[PDB]
Amino acid sequence: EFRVIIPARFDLPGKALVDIAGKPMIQHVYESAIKSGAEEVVIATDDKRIRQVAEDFGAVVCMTSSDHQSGTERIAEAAVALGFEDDEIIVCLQGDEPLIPPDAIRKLAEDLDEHDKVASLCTPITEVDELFNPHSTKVVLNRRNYALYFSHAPIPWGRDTFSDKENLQLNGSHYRHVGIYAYRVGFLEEYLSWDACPAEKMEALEQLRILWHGGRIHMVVAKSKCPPGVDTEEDLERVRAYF
Amino acid sequence: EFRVIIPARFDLPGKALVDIAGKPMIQHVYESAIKSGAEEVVIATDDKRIRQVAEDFGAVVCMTSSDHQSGTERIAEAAVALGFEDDEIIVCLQGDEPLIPPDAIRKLAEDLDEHDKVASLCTPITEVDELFNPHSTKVVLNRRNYALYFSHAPIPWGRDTFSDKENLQLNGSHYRHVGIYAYRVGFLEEYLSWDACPAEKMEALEQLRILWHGGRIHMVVAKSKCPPGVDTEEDLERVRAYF
Ligand code: NI
Ligand code: NI
Repeated sequence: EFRVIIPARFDLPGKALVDIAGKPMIQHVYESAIKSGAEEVVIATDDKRIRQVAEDFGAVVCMTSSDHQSGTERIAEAAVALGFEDDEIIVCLQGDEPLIPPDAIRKLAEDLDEHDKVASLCTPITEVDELFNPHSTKVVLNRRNYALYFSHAPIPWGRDTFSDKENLQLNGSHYRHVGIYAYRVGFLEEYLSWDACPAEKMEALEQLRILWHGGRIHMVVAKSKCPPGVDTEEDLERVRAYF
Repeated sequence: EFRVIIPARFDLPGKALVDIAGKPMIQHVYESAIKSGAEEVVIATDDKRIRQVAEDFGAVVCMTSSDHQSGTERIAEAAVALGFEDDEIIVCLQGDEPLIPPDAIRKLAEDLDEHDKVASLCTPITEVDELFNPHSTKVVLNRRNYALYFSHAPIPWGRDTFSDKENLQLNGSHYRHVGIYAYRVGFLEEYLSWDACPAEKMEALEQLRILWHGGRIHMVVAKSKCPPGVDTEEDLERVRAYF
């Protein structure tokens, strides 16, 4: 009823295989996908070392092309190689997100199925330090929970409050974006025809491409804690300290 | 073919009437509206001192209600009091913008007329200091120049460049929002039925309400220099120094 594809990268050098409490990161990610109730979970990678490690814990791996460098290109190649029909729901779960609640993965799939193109997940920001951290991605929502914008900048900005952080309390006000999407397979062909935009390149946020091209992304707010993922060595030590 | 309404506020105390090179600010604004080729230019205010000064330089003034406190409430009351038909194009020119090129005012009206709800104007940011100044409003555009978001935050954020401002060059990358809109009168009734949203209150940007409610705002990029307007005493001294 839905399938998970996990794009996993090697060049944090050796990222997908960094040890987290005994298991490589990609294994943690894979386990979250299984527990979600996905019909099938597949790891998509262009790296043979990642293939080896994932096959050795029993994962199905789709080897993708060194040409297809973005996560979504990988997903697309894998989705073609695996034979997914245009009506099938794919969850793209980034290999840098090892701590997404499995129920949230499923909820994301349900959201996209409930409504007749792309859904993604976010979580409340309650700590001022996280809001203002340029490493975190913020997302601003409209009334119906569609994304208006995604940024590293602290948005929405408190015109009269951000200059007084000691009195600043965050109360339903701000959301952090999680690296997971739900897409129908059909959408990936249209998506891949679109070129990049300046904002996506500045922010290094590929999802801005969808907004640039007049597309919409529906957001689901995770009920449960969704710890931030792992892109830096600081992130890795934080996540290792959860166990 | 289009009409300008200028909402003008008194409580910068005494804002609309601050002296700029011999004439109150509101007079400068009014003159830009006349030069635009507007069929009619009307000042909307709930303040009798503003009425007096504007009538004494020959302006038509619509006295609005002390209850109707937002600029758009003023515009709406004035638009009703003046008898504007639902198909008529209103340009809302804020009383804090004395240096908008008259050709840009007209271009904004044309934009809205060319396309079958709300248009607004922006101008390129070429100075890093302006981008990063929380007083300035930034706007992010989609491919067809619709606004995705408006903020005081520096957006789009340069993930890998904002930590190296000495090498940062702004090249078609960033836009500053100007306090001017074009609306058909018809839209104002729908607009006024909408309630505020958290983001509009944090940012103090009323235009976020339109985005919140799933509305769109088409942006025109001014060809000519559009100096920032006047909301603070710093702004006033800068603008006085242009003359
Ligand atoms: Ni507070
Ligand atoms: Ni540079």
